Amino acid sequence: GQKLPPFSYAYTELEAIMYALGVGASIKDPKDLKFIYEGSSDFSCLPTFGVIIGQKSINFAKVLHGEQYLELYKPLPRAGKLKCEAVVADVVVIIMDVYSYSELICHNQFSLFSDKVKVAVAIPNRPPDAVLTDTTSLNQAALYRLSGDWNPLHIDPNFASLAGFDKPILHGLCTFGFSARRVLQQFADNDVSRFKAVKARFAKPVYPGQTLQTEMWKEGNRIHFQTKVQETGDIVISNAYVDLA
Amino acid sequence: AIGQKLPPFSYAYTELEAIMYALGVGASIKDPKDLKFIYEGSSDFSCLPTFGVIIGQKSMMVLHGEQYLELYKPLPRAGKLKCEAVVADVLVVIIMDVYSYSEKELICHNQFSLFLSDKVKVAVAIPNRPPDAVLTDTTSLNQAALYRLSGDWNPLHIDPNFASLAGFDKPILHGLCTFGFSARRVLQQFADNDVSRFKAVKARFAKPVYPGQTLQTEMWKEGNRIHFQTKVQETGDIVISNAYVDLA
Repeated sequence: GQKLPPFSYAYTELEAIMYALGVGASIKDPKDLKFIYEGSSDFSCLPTFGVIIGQKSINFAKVLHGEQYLELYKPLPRAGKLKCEAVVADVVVIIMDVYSYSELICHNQFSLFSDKVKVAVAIPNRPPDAVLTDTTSLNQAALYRLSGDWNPLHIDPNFASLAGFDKPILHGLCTFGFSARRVLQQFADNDVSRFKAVKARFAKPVYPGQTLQTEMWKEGNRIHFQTKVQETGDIVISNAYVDLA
Repeated sequence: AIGQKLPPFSYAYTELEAIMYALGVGASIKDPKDLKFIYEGSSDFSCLPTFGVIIGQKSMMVLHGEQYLELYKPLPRAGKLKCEAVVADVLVVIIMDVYSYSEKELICHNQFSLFLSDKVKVAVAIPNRPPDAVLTDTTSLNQAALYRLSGDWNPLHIDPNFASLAGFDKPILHGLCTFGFSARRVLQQFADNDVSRFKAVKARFAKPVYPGQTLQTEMWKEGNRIHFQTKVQETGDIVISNAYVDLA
């Protein structure tokens, strides 16, 4: 349970918009102007941007991102500075909680590959209430990486092959951003404030250019979701959900 | 204030800002050769020549009528630069030269022709014969939304309101972005993506481009000068004229 070195994170609307673009937002949909244009009176930072805030963090190359959990105690500001504190919470597989403060704002629990775990959840046994599709760009990874995760695994061909992939793969957290972004607009009216928390488990890989399929089930204030790749039908994100208000 | 120098400023950047520019200007990993401008890990990693337009642009950040950039030395994959602006002359048109140094050494020179001399970098007419080559580029519906992250936040390129109220059907793409595209193509078509051979470019802006439209860069090789013109395959309108780029 060693309490890791504290780091800080600061960002402006820029880093925010950059995340939004790299995660799917498009001005093709007027409602998305809210996440892409700082001038919008409605301008908000996407909830999952918090994953990037606490993301500043053995053989790292031998590590696999298994699950992710984010909870927003308060809507993320359109810009700002934050103090973060990473604390290993449990343990092969290591679960590490990381809290980010401003004046507590958000909590991240990275399950890098117990009772201190934020468990994933099985999806309802019935056809989905709604399923939206998203077309990934051939450069999705090239753009999303600009938000912090520079792992060559997502852009370097040879690096990906030695790693075992036909071609570089899209960041797990990017697909995550996509689906989370869709749940936000489908069951919460793009109301950033109603986005309380999300939990997701990563499964099969996604390749830049493929098409995401986010399946959603509304069960009260919890929107269960699963993500696939309409093309292979593989499940890339499972037993996930997002709690709303 | 015909010959008045303006307050000196400085621009610093890393591979990030560079890659961000490249993406917003067209580079795509769909083409392996572009990995050179998108991946900092590439052993070949280079910063696109026209990125210099962003280095000396930080001054402005009226009509932007023409643009001229000369690279005295290949732009570094990152770095800090000191810039000095100066109203080269006034014609109403106002010509503003801005030089960027990296310590006492001069790196690039920008000449922004703002609309509203013997000291101006003249545009040049294209050869009177069919183009030697013409490559097309498909603009994204968010091209402007991404390119603006490189500094020019003018609402004209993204807010539907400001757009119209200025005389535009809908937001328009930055002139310098179309510029980046064509310049990028010339670089890969007649200089083998060899950033070092890209000496200077001159271009005149014409009709608007809307995010999503398809660019058509027409090129004529005349020795070491590649003349070019840019259109919008859809309307056939000329968006960049009498332009060129000198190669070494």
